[PDB]
Amino acid sequence: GHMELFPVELEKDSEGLGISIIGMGAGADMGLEKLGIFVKTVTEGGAAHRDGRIQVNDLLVEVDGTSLVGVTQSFAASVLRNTKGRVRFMIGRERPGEQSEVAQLIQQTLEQE
Repeated sequence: GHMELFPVELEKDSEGLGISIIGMGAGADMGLEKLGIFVKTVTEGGAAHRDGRIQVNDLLVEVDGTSLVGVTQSFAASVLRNTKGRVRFMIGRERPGEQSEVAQLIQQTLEQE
C-alpha cells in the first residue's frame, strides 16, 4: 500500500477556498510528528467542491513550497494564507487498504500442524 502523493491545484474564487481542515492523527513525536491535517469538509459554495480537487478525504502533505508532514491545524490554515492564489499541493491520501485481509483477515487457522 502507499499514500498517493498526487498534485492538487486549485483555483480559488474571489471568495477564496471552500474547504476546511481538521487536526487528526496521533504521535506528536517532537520532530517528526505523525499528524494529519486532513480536509474536514469541502463546502459547495467554494471552488474546491465544484472543481473536485481538494476532496474531504484528502490530506495536505505539502503545499507548493512548504512541507506539512504533520503540523498543527492552525499551521495548515496559515500556510494556505502565506501562499499565493494558485499553488499546487501534494495531497497524500491513503486510498488503498480495504483491498484484502479485511474483517476475516488472512488468519492461517486451517494450518495448526
